[PDB]
Amino acid sequence: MKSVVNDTDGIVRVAESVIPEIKHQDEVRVKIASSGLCGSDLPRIFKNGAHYYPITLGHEFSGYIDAVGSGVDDLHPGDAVACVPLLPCFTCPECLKGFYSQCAKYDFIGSRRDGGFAEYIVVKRKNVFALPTDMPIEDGAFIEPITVGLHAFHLAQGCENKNVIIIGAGTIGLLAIQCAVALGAKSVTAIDISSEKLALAKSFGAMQTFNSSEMSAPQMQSVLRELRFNQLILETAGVPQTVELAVEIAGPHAQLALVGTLHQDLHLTSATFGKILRKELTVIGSWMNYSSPWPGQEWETASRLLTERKLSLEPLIAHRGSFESFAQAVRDIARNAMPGKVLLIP
Amino acid sequence: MKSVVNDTDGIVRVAESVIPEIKHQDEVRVKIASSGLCGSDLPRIFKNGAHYYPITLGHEFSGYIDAVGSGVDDLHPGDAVACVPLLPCFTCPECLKGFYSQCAKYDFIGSRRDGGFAEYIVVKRKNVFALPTDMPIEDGAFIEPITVGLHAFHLAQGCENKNVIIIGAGTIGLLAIQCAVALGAKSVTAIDISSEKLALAKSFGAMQTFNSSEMSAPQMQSVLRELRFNQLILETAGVPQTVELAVEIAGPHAQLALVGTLHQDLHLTSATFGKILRKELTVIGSWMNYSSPWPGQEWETASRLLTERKLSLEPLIAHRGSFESFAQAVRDIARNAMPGKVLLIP
Ligand SMILES: [Zn+2]
Ligand SMILES: [Zn+2]
Ligand SMILES: [Zn+2]
Ligand SMILES: [Zn+2]
Ligand SMILES: [Zn+2]
Repeated sequence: MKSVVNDTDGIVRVAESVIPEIKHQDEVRVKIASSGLCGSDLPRIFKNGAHYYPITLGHEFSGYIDAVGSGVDDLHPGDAVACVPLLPCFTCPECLKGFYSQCAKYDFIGSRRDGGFAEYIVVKRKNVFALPTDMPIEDGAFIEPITVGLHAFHLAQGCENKNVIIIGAGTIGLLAIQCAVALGAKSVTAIDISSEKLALAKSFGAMQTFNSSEMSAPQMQSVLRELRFNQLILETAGVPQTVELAVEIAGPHAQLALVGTLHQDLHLTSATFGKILRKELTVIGSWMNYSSPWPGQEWETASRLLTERKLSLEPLIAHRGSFESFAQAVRDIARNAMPGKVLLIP
Repeated sequence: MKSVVNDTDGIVRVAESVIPEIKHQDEVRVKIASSGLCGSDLPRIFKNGAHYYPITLGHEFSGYIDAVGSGVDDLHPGDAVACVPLLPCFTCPECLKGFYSQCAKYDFIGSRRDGGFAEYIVVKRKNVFALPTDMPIEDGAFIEPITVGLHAFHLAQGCENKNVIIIGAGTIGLLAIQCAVALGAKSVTAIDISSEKLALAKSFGAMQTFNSSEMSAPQMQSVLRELRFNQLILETAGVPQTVELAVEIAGPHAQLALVGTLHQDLHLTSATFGKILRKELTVIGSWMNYSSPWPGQEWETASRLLTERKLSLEPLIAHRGSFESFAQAVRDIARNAMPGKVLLIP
């Protein structure tokens, strides 16, 4: 079987190895139909970090069950499934309350482990989610990134009838916009520094857009005045300025979902911190994309949205193709400012 | 009649005046029986603080109705009342939704207008709260500071069955410990730099205490391992070190209630910020102490807790006395802060 696997930075192109076999009673073998390249998995791509180089990443994929272990009785060869990349222990106190993302002894396909840039992969039954037969199988690669946004909505007890504001017009943010619209948000606002990404956001249903390199927070809040109640704000950009921005624009009692991780420190003036208290904001930390019963309602919702064709994925796709046309992957538009998702389609 | 008048630069003085008359149909005149000094006034005395000078502070008092205006139906001379010092406009969109503390055109007794360090005061009907006639009237001066902690509990949807952690053992925090014990927290933990204040906290029912000048956040989080679920953390100290501390010790999905205002900027590492997300904390900004119906459930609860005598106020009282043992007692703060509450009794 062919594959796409890397090591200490700078190398790739395509490899060739033996098909994995089921080695445990609760494993399945998946024949991969679609597997996508994410920004999380990125800067191990050459930004290093020990880890064992060895082996490669890839946690956003779908395909069909090829074989199941002697202990698997709820899945058969040919069943459509998507990857559920996290593997919690399922038995610790955090796991028993459905806090899978707070499990101390986690595991992760395409990170801790390895994931799916190959024709086949063997994983635990718990790491696959059965898909509707009516779901286009290649859109299964988007379920995991869709659930990132849905899990924030879930933590905020839903986006329905709320004035949703998405900060950051990356793939996750763009999917959140489409989901918010599909899920009955009163309104959807997108904020980003790129006018092209905002144009994309508007085509996805964001009724208005703010360019944060052109508008100040006061100007934004002024325009938001009609929509200042029942806000649900998603910070997806993961930069200090946009966390600060979210607090400054926020209406009375807004919910503020933090989905983006920071890599720089956050400096809040006394004034800005004071606004958290004065507006009585609720700031909600969001981590990964799971809830109980495992893997969570987010996965059902994403699945449902994708089968009933509520989402537009083509504009989020920078590339489709088989191994040869994906061994491609890496070229040199540099390592990022990514157009969009890059798909492997065996 | 006498009063306590604050001028600029720490100047405190006792003055003579004429008894105030009712000048509007919706006003009442209160015969003041007990009136206390708040920590937020301390900046308005020794560090500029107040929005005008000279000023009579004092938003923490109780008394008896002396007279009512022609438009007051539901109060009569002789009724015990506590001061409700905020006056929202009651007509703006925020106010209509119960967001009184987000009213933009607020009045405030002992801040925007002169307060109750005085023998009599005239205020709007809306600025008094009828007290049970079998509440000790002097304890009325504690209702407003009790409602601060109760408002934070309210924003977190209750402290019942939760492991609450009070950070900061000042008067606000000490009352919050007692309320949590009275309201049925699963456990109460207190955190402060003073071993004596923590001993005081323990005597109020905090069944364990952490001295943050001796224990690090990891040491505390380790002791808290058994109580790590369903935490409700109140930050009352209003310094950046304790906001950072609250995030570092917090268990999975803890609620963090921000009560203390910062007067320093807040600089948080990416790592501390990451923990908000990774732990999926919920951070709740708390402002003032009101809710609907005006002035809110908090006031009704503070009042019940006092009439039921569930709270212990004497170890909170640093000073009683008339207008100039009071004046000089305030003067003796100057340098630092309060050992405990200072009260004026006629
Ligand atoms: Zn990811
Ligand atoms: Zn676990
Ligand atoms: Zn800084
Ligand atoms: Zn106060
Ligand atoms: Zn108002």
